[PDB]
Amino acid sequence: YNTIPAGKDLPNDIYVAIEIPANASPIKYEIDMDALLVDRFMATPMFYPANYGYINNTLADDGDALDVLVITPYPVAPGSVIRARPVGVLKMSDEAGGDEKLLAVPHEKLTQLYNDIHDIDDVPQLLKDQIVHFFEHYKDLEGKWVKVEGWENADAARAAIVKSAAAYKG
Amino acid sequence: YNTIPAGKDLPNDIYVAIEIPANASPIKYEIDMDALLVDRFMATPMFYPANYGYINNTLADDGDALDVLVITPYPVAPGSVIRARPVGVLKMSDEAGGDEKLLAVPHEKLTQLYNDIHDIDDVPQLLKDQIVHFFEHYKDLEGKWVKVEGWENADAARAAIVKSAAAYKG
Amino acid sequence: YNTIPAGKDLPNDIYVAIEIPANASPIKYEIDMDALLVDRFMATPMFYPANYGYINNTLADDGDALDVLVITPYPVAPGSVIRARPVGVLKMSDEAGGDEKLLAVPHEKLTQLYNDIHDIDDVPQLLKDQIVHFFEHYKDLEGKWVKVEGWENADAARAAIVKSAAAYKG
Amino acid sequence: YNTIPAGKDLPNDIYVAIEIPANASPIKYEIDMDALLVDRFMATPMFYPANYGYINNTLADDGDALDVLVITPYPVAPGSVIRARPVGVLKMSDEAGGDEKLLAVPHEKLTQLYNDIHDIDDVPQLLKDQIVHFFEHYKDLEGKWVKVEGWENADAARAAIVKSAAAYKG
Amino acid sequence: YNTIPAGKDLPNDIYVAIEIPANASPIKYEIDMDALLVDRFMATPMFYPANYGYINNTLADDGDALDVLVITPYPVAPGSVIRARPVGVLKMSDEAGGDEKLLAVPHEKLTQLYNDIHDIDDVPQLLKDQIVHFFEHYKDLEGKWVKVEGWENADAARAAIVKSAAAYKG
Amino acid sequence: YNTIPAGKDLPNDIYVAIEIPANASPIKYEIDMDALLVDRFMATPMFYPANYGYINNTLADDGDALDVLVITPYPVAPGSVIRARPVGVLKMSDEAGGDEKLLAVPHEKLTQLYNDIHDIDDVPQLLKDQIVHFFEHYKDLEGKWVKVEGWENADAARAAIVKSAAAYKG
Ligand code: NA
Ligand code: NA
Ligand code: NA
Ligand code: NA
Ligand code: NA
Ligand code: NA
Ligand code: NA
Ligand code: NA
Ligand code: NA
Ligand code: NA
Ligand code: NA
Ligand code: NA
Repeated sequence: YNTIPAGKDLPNDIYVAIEIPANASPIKYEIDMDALLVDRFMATPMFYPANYGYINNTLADDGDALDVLVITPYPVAPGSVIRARPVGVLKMSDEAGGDEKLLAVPHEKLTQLYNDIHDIDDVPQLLKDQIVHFFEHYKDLEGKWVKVEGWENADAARAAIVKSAAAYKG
Repeated sequence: YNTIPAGKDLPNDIYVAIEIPANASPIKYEIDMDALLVDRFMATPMFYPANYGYINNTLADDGDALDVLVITPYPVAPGSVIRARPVGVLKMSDEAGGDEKLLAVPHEKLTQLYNDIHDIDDVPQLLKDQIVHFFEHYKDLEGKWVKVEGWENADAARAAIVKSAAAYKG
Repeated sequence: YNTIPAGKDLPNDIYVAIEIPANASPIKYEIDMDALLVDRFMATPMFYPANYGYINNTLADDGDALDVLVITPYPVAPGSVIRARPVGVLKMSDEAGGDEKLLAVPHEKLTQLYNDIHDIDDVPQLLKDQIVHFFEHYKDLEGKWVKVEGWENADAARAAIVKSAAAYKG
Repeated sequence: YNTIPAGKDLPNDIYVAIEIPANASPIKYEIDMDALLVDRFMATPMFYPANYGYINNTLADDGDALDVLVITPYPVAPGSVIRARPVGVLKMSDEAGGDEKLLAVPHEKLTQLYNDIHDIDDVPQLLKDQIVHFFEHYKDLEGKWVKVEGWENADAARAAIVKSAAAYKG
Repeated sequence: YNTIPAGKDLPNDIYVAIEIPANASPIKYEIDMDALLVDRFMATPMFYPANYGYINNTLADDGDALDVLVITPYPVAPGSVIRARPVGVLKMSDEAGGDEKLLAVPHEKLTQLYNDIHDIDDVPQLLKDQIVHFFEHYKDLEGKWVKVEGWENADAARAAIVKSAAAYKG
Repeated sequence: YNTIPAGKDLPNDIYVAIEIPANASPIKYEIDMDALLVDRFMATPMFYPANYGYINNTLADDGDALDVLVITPYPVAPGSVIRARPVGVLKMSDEAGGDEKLLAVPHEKLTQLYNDIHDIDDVPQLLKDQIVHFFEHYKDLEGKWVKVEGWENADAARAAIVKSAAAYKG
């Protein structure tokens, strides 16, 4: 997992290592040890609206790799890697400070399904609202809290990827 | 579905017709027509912490049959019937007025797993907290709202079953 | 199953009794006997791109009830009923003569997901192409064959529902 | 469920109403009330090697309808009906006396997969051994016990169907 | 898999690499090659009552790493790692000599669900009885046999972890 | 994944690294990076009739490792390895030239289920016909095409493994 590239051509052509599939049981996996760890069994009765993972060889303003949600037509396996392109970013804050969750779709080479989704406005509204709801509430029953600020666009997402890839010094 | 009895011996020995399994996809089934209808695809990214259905031949102070959640070791099929016994009731309110969701376990004849669960205090705390969280939030993305008041005990649940069975005049 | 209405307000507000879920194992259920029968285990290694069923109290120009595919965000259970609205119809022929498979989305009351899908052009192209492919090929390994003609619009679908409801004399 | 025929042409062409799918979670459904009931959550950590149900309008020497296991390439839904043909019968005894579990395959009209399975010798040995093991052990953790005697052939199965259909007086 | 630590703080704070999820299909995975191998398709129609794996960098009195079952609210993926704490150990014998299967729960950091389970008496009786039944019978249809002796407590489990970690010389 | 052996004893005793399980969702995984990548979401509404992967340290006349389908009683996880033995090979062509898909069963040590399957004639006809159908059609909705030639026997499969293992120079 340490050796997966951030992307073929940052910031628009990235690899996301998926930790948690969309619509899965409430097991919060995290890739550590070179291993898929169980970080927690999520306490709230919720599921991730899209697959959740990160871009390797990035360092977010919060100390871990940059987080990314990837929309797919079928949930992918934990630990699998998906070639993707960013379409937006959700800004938030928690008990540990600021955070952002990018939103991405699979690269055109993987599927024609998202050929008309190029920026955050193109993503179905209900899915965005569900991602917001999830991040507002998923920690409600964990000493952990979350405040969600709002969406920014694909340029802002690409900016996050550039910043975080530059910050990585490993 | 019209012809399923409320129970072998109300209020402590009931039948619950299950509409929605625990931990299922967000399809909100309702038994109508003598049919399992799709009432809605739930908008919020949540799941029912326990199986959800109702007692036939009851009329809740809200116009439909009395609602009951049934804890089981494995989610049951929509449309199946489970012989159960009440252990508590969760009181709430919504856009249509007052409401209550009973909590029950399968009858002893079905499983020895719940032999030590006789009242609401005996139910695992996290499961209660998850049921509360679910009812507080499940309608967040639907013109529909919900305020949750709190738990009452097995006697209060049995009282709800008596009241609702008396109210049924069909 | 005999007693489910064709719809609240034909032709635009219908009920579809689902026989086969989208993306399911290759069991071709049919509602008979008032029962969910197994008609066949499908020989070809394919799945239905959308839920498949029929409108009760209709008689298609082919002798059985009018067939309808219903797009949903999650596959529904066999034997469940979904309130739906037509968006198009796929015309074809087989070893028994002409046939048509309507395409529908859930009624607005069930979900906001399809508020912008009002006619066949609004349906994602790949999904249409997959439905075509499925009907072209699903009988390839069964003495049964199928020739697919092409899509017609929501008005043509509504016309099929009117014709078939009129033809029903039961 | 009361109104499903025993078969198109007994004893070789039967209908089996399935209660429990092959390879399913340990929920022991039974068709009652015209309803799919949960009879028990099975205590032993086992699964049915083949779908399990019964032939309607039969009365086994044990007081309930004749029991039948149906081999299929994919587990079927509880409550569905499968047109089948008998290939053997497993004789046993329990806390309530003698019992027999027929073994059947889907009718040729449903699948070509079993065209070479006409009697008990033709059934894969491991599957037979697993069905034996299951019936020997499934009640180990329930005041209920079971002794398994052995297989008899398709003629003996057909004989069981004739006897049980004659015994039904409802 | 070779490089996963035995634990943060043996013997009470361990890592278990899971090979087989609870309630899964009968595929007996084993971690080898640095790979998840299929060791066998289990012949008996049974499932593991809890997730099954081992502690890395241990050597059991039987030649392979120390075996551990981990109770979780949802089955975890094969190949994932769970931080756990021992609560008991099941002693047995087979065709190759003595053996022991530890029982553990996830560490408090992963879930509050097991805060009241500190020793073997606190584990639900039926689950213990099912684990016993499984180990008594899972090899019934494999030239392989098993005799189960009985449970010992959390101190005995911790003793097994100490012994086995000391024995590892790799 | 780079370090998994081709086999214990080529050509009859091989290891297949599985990329795509039988009967799975249409995610076309490929093992790359030492990683399970998503190569594509398959456009056609089809599934693999048997698990699909490759033999490591082989080079097919087409530039990648030799492809193998492995029949199992339960689909295995992507990324798992199965010890297998060849029973036949399906010859074909595509947009990139000639290709072959071996067919194999698990080694006897893993299961007794295939003890009577030693060559291609012994494999169930419908399964062969489904594998043919799948390879004829799976690329129908992808600028990619496929022409299927026909089956050859277990000796021809073993010949393919010898040729491809010799060709590997890594
Ligand atoms: Na972050
Ligand atoms: Na919190
Ligand atoms: Na209510
Ligand atoms: Na609302
Ligand atoms: Na038709
Ligand atoms: Na045909
Ligand atoms: Na019987
Ligand atoms: Na017993
Ligand atoms: Na051991
Ligand atoms: Na044995
Ligand atoms: Na190839
Ligand atoms: Na093509």
